[PDB]
Amino acid sequence: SGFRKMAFPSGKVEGCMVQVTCGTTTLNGLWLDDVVYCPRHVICTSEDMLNPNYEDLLIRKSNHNFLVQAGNVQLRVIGHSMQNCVLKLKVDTANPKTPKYKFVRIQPGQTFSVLACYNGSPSGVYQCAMRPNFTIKGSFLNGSCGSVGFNIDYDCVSFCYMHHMELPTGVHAGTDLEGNFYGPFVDRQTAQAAGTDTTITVNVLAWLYAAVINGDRWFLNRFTTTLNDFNLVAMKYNYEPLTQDHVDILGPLSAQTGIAVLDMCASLKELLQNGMNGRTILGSALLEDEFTPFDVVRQC
Amino acid sequence: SGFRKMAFPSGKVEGCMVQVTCGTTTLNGLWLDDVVYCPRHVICTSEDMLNPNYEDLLIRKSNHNFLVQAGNVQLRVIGHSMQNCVLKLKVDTANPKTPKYKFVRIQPGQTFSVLACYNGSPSGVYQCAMRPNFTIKGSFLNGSCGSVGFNIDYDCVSFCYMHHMELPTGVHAGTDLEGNFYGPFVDRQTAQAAGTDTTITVNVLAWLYAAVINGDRWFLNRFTTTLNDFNLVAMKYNYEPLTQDHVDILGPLSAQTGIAVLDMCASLKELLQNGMNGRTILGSALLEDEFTPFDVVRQC
Repeated sequence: SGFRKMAFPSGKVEGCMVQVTCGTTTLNGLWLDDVVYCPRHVICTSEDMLNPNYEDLLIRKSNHNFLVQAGNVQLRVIGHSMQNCVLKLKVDTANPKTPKYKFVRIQPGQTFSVLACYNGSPSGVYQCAMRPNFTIKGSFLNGSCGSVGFNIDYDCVSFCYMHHMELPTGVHAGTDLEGNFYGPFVDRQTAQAAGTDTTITVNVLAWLYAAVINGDRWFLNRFTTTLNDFNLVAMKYNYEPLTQDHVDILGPLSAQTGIAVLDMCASLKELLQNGMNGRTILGSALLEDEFTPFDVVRQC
Repeated sequence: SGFRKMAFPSGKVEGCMVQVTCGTTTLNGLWLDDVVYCPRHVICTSEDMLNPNYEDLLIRKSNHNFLVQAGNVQLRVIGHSMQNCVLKLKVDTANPKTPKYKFVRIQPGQTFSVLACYNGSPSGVYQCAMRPNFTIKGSFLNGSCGSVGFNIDYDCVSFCYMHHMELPTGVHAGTDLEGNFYGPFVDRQTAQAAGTDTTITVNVLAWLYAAVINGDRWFLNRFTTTLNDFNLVAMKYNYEPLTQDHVDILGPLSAQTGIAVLDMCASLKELLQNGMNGRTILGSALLEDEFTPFDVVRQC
């Protein structure tokens, strides 16, 4: 029983975090085999950030301009290259703690664990969802750049996010581990801002299933609705549209609770139209959208 | 920016989790130096759980009745003893991954990280608070017994909780690492239930400071209140009483935001009396009480 935002155990990732310094800038890097991955903006000065030409900035650097430290051990940089918005620093030592890993790119609506780091040192771990607008609502302070997001399945770490910057609303933007940004964001100084967002409908339904599994049933009803009628209500309340694949993905939770997906959609329609009338669901007074169907099955 | 329930990095604890089996019961143990700590109810059969005499049950056991596995390595049990509600299994191998550690007992209102485990295998990590009624609102399924709660300070792991059981409301009860239960709970079958709970007032104030630090200011006012007048309102809304020590503990956050503690207490009084009127604080429509002043300073 119970339901918490739960992150994956972070040990496998902790053993990969290092500190990268170039000039007066220190941030975090990810050390896998003999490569250290970090944000390329580590090579920029404050002035460089307006209209930086990273190709020119990187040609003016050499291996000795990058200081890499794993704990108290200095790692010798023997090569450097740029891959999209990430820097790849070849080092003379393969990380003996390298887990089985993969570089995956996630979709909006999916969740992952973040290991917030500062100066190569892990500070905390929490769960995040990639929002529909490609931003994440993380918790990051100055020096968190290079922190990574990941999922773990059968001891294999699937890295999906590297932290690059904070946008004006306090939300966060970053790339995949191949250095490709999530969303229409750039690693240069602009007035870039998060675009309009929407609520992840399939995740809200998954969370209602988790609530029913944990004994919250006040929002249930005998009514059902059609997918088309539910989608008209979703559109009115800025909720993502629900597809048949979403309905199929919710099958296992529907079967376990005996509540048809379209029956739960009728409950969600009522909650959007009437509110909770002072009641709560899994300790929340708002509809939660940062738990995927997999997150609910994993914990419930 | 941002504010999340954030757990400590769990690697140091992951390296201590083992699987303990006795009879047909498997649960988790904590392996530190050459001792494995686990719930003593591992030695009970279902029938044993009504009126168990643990002293008699443990005399009828021998070292070979305990199977301990660290990953795929079997650890030989060479001694066994009872300490309050925990069992201490002496093993022939000191854990080479033992961190610097301490056994601390926490107070109600304090927070800690939980590493949920199943069959000796870490599944996830999340933050919990010890409630005023000595229960925790965790996320634990069958097999989670022996999972531990902890805090980390400068590489030293302060273990404060071992999981023993789920109460009828879905909340959780356990002991400190010396085997002493938190609250009026026992490791035997009874109709024991969580007692009445209260809201942790000092934590709510800390969270309002975190909200102000992150740009939420709609609930602020020019009014102030006295500690005595605030305490009469706290008592009416089932909030713990606020003491001068609490006010002193909130000093740093008060100084950083320039909002006097009693000025923030006037904001909390208004929120309790009027509600939020459809607004939210740090993404919540409820007053959060599971972040301590230290949690806010750590992340903000």
